[PDB]
Amino acid sequence: SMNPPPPETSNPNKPKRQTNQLQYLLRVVLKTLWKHQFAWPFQQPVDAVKLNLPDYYKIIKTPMDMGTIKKRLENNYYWNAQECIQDFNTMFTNCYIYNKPGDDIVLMAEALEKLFLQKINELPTEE
Ligand SMILES: CC[C@@H]1C(=O)N(C)c2cnc(Nc3ccc(C(=O)NC4CCN(C)CC4)cc3OC)nc2N1C1CCCC1
Repeated sequence: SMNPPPPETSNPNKPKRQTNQLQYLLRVVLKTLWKHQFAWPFQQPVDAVKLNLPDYYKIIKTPMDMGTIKKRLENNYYWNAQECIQDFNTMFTNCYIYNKPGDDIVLMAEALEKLFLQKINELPTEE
């Protein structure tokens, strides 16, 4: 309140490469998390105006969400799987910083994180 613009998702200046890890992150990791029962609050940027939380972007200076992550993968924005994994981690950490521990939103993030960590453990060897 006001809302910032959403995170950048494309840069045609950035070099691009398709790898088996980035593919997996899109087609497996993002897809499985997106479809989870608890995914819906994490599918787009926090609208702090709509939610009437004017402090949200006073506290969270590195917002991230799965809608942004989806687009960055589509746009070949990431050179490395680690860049993408960091964005997921940022999304979770933001939720943990902003919200009271144990609140339902935190439990929802925790569940998605547990699933994300399981999929990351199965990240294919770079080929
Ligand atoms: C930004 C803080 C935190 C967070 O970290 N994320 C990511 C977040 C992302 N998106 C949402 N979204 C919504 C949250 C609540 C509602 C909603 O309609 N709540 C009803 C209000 C009336 N009540 C009788 C029934 C419940 C709708 C939402 O989006 C349309 N909430 C989030 N929260 C929550 C904000 C309030 C709890 C914590």
